[PDB]
Amino acid sequence: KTPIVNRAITESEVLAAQKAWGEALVAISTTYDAKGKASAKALAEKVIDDAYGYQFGPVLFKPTLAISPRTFRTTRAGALAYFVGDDKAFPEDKGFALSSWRKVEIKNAAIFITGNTATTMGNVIITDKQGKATTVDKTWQFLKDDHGKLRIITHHSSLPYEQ
Amino acid sequence: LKTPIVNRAITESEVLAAQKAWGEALVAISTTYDAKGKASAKALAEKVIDDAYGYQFGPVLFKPTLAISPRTFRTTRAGALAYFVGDDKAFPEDKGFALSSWRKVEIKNAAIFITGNTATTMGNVIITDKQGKATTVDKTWQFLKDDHGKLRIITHHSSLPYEQ
Amino acid sequence: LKTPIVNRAITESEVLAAQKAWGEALVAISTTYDAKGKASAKALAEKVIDDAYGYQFGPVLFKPTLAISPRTFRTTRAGALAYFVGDDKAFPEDKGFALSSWRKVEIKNAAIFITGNTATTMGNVIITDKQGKATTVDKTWQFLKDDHGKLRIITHHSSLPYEQ
Amino acid sequence: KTPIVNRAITESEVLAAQKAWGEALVAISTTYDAKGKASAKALAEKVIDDAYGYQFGPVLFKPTLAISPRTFRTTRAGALAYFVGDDKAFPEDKGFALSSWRKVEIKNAAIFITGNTATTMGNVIITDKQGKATTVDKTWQFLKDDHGKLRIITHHSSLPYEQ
Repeated sequence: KTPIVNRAITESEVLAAQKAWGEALVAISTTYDAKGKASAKALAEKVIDDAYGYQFGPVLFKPTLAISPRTFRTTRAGALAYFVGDDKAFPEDKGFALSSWRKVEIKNAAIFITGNTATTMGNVIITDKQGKATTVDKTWQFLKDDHGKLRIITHHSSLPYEQ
Repeated sequence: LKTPIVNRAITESEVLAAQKAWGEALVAISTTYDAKGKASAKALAEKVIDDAYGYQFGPVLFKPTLAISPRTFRTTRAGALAYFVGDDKAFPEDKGFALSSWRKVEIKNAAIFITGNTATTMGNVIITDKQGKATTVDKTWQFLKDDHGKLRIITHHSSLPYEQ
Repeated sequence: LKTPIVNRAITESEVLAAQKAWGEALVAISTTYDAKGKASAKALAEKVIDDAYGYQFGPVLFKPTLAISPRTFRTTRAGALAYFVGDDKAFPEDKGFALSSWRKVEIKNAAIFITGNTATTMGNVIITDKQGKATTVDKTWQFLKDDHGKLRIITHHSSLPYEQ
Repeated sequence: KTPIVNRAITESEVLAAQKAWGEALVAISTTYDAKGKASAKALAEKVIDDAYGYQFGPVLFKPTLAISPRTFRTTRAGALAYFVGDDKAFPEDKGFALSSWRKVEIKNAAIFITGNTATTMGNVIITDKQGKATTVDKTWQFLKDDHGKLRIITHHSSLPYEQ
């Protein structure tokens, strides 16, 4: 067979990358419940380095609940603080992944594969141990890096507008 | 003499001009309404959405600030037009966002990412009306440089900044 | 139902179809000459170069097998047309490469590289004429997927394989 | 100022990358003349790893003088053998950089910047210590890697056709 490099992104990789984020989120919440804040922040570090692209510079991360002075988490620390708190630089961050998440559903409205990047926009539904679901409007942009792994370079999350 | 060169990549200069042009279009739609009525404003918005968005390519990932849950995502040109100027019983909740007598637009980017052929910005946009009332949104834009060298919006996530 | 999806990336399937279509065009130009004359063949090549090359975007990086040093690089549609069908005193050395009664085309890729929106192939192409004489070239192609989803040749380096 | 990642390629980087290849070629030829085959093959290794993209898989390298059975050097070894010989797997390769090169001129006919890759086509003129110039028709494709460095992923070189 002919040797082929493939920097492009398929629809399959996009949907895997998206699922992988949910696995990562639940793993943090799960770890927090069983092993406490220490192991879970350790976990979330390997997650953010794996799933995000703070390697390349700023990530365009606007988290659902971030507040005016630190709305955009362009730093690896900004993301980790959103996910697990415990960073006096983000006083208002209690740790979004610490809410005992157990299930994540991705509901895409549209996907745009623009060469070696891909963008999804849709809903994400995260449900906890007691069944309380939360719903965000979400835009993800993945970049396929030199090693063939998708990396989050844009992450805009917002609470659905209501009346 | 100069080497002939085709350049499909986007430059920072191109991105910033594109954000600027959007704001200029927004105020043009609002200003045409106040000065010429719904018809002339709706007509301008059609040319605007056709010029600055990429619906030609397929869906645009447009999630507007104040769209409601059955029609959160405006993947259709008619969804984008309806959000801006209302007047479409297919989108009954749409009063016409661009009709609020807007007069100034301010782009404060927090980060820019040029993926080569595309470019994403994320930051704040601050629009202010005839009487000086300012609205701030958190916005993510994605611009594609088309075969003709024009940047088009293929992604547009707007949201009210979270509070309390 | 299916998620609406815009796909600007090139797939291996798309690349191979594109190489195949070029060979099919080549034999169509040669076969139209033998069966209809220069005029009909030149007319076909115009549609061919317009369909399969990307001169619309600017220069195409076309270096043909047997072009000579003042006009080595055919960056112009007229250069590409002249190389294929001659008949252009602007390119006096051009007898019309596609007029040699070609009948079969074989693509043997050595490597394929999909850069996302574009794709490059490098390998051999073996074209054979009405009487069974085969010519082998070392070819590099670059295909761009245009806003309409059609792969276009923006790079085309052909060369005689080196000997002794 | 606003933080910005820039995977794109500029015209300036293309022309720098091209010059850098020539520097690399002359460095090998120069080293060979003063320090022999050992230091120069060592040099050419760091060059091919630096300038080429055999990291990502096959490079589309068709060298000027490669012969029918091994026309395409899709392997790091294939390139090194073209440049400095000394590899029983490429018997016919005497080492193209071993010819005491001193000057390299790049004469571009066209450049195509297709996002985060760029393609040049033109002439290259390489002249040796005695002034004997050699002229190739050359196509280069550069990929800007996760670290911002251009890498050769396509390299088609051919002797100009004559009568």
